[PDB]
Amino acid sequence: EKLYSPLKVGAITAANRIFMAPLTRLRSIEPGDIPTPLMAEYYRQRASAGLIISEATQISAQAKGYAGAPGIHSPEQIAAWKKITAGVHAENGHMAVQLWHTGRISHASLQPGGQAPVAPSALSAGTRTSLRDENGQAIRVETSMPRALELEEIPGIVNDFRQAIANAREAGFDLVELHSAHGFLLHQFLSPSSNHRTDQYGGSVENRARLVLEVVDAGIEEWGADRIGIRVSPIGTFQNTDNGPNEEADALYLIEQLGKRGIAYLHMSEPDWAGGEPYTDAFREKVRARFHGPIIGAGAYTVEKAETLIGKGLIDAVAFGRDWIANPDLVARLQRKAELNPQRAESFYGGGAEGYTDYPTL
Ligand SMILES: Cc1cc2nc3c(=O)[nH]c(=O)nc-3n(C[C@H](O)[C@H](O)[C@H](O)COP(=O)(O)O)c2cc1C
Repeated sequence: EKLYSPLKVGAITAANRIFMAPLTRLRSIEPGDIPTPLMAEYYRQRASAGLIISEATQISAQAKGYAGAPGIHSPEQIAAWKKITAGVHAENGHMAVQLWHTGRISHASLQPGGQAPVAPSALSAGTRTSLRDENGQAIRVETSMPRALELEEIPGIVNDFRQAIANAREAGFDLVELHSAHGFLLHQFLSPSSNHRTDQYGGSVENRARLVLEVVDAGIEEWGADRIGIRVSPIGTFQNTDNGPNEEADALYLIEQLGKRGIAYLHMSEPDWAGGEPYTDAFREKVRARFHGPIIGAGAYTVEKAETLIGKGLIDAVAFGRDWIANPDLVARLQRKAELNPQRAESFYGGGAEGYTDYPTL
């Protein structure tokens, strides 16, 4: 029954330990990347989660890499998100917004002026992103060759994250999750494989972690450390982007830096679901010694794996992804040991209510 006990996460208190991982569903209105009342119903159905982490959300127009993914930089996006957050809070839910810059995982057709996406270095992501075809449905297309960010542009990236954090507060979100994982811009700077810069944002691990820590510091000054969460995937390979040959020592450095700032939480995307060997207990203990706030584990999790790790004090909560897609009352189903609805993966991305808001409760 430890999974169902409250947990203080920053400035709020989650009602339980069963969190909803960020889940890109690509159902926003285009043009504008505007959240919809359908998305509002989708998140309202899952308000029983201790903490809802929204789908990844653009901090700016340049940050767009997925067609149909929402933003939170324009006034109409802010107004739409405010309706979504108010609905979750009315059902005693709590919600954070995941802010991302896709970086090199993007397509030129989605960028301002149709130009090349930006990245720490001009290196192809070697993977695909999702566009929308003539019918409006999601299609996979290889990512465009990115442009190396000039040193002069980096303060603009930090200001885009800061403004999005201020926008998140105006839209009524409880917390912010910086998306520093899964091969996107913040992770691209962290990884030695994707960061070949020779200025103070490349090379050493403190240089590779400089940008993300400047964003954390800007978020602390903008709103407060108890409002800033961060998601990392520092061990393994995600979307053809590995963490370099010194991944364990580089992960512990970044985590220690985040731990000193006393941020809201650390959300770790583990290599299990991505096809990799899981964390050892020795590594989790090294993480716990360097990060004191709540730790959220995600990726190929089960209730038994969550209860064991929480019992050992290695993590404080678990974030489920696909199980929340198909089960709007996942907390009640897990508590009552009930079976879960089958997942309809063909309707994960794009489309409308089908495979989105039409999953039944118990
Ligand atoms: C449809 C789908 C969309 C996802 N979108 C995001 C996202 O926007 N941001 C992110 O950090 N992870 C994203 N992920 C990864 C999940 O958040 C999480 O790492 C993973 O799904 C958890 O493993 P689980 O599904 O077995 O519980 C997504 C996963 C799926 C299946």
